[PDB]
Amino acid sequence: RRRTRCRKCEACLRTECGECHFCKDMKKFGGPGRMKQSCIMRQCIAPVLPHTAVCLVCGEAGKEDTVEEEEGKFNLMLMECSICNEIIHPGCLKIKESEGVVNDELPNCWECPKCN
Ligand SMILES: [Zn+2]
Ligand SMILES: [Zn+2]
Ligand SMILES: [Zn+2]
Ligand SMILES: [Zn+2]
Repeated sequence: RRRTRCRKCEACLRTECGECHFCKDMKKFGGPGRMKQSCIMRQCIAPVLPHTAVCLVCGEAGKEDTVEEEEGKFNLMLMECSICNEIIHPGCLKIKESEGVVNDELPNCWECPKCN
C-alpha cells in the first residue's frame, strides 16, 4: 500500500538540494516540471500510513493514544501486513493458531496472524 513521508526524519526535514536530476527538473529551480520526483536527498526513512487509513474490520483509525496499558495500546494501533497488505487493529483479529510479528524498522508494520 502507498504510504506518505513521516515529516520528522532528517531526509523529510531537509530542504531540497537544488542539484540532483529531480531538483533540476522542478519548476521552483527553473525546470520544466515533467519528471515530478522528489529530491534524492529527501527519501523518507520511515514512511507512515496515510491519514485516511483505517482498520478493515471496524473502520476506525489508530486509537493507541487513548489507552495506557501496553497490550491495549498495541491492539488499537493500525498495523499493515507486509505480506497480504491488510490494515487492521491487532485487537480486531482473534486467531487461535497464530500471532503476528511486528517489524520495528517501519511504523505500523507487521506480518499478521493470517500470514505468519
Ligand atoms: Zn535534490
Ligand atoms: Zn521521513
Ligand atoms: Zn479495528
Ligand atoms: Zn497478512
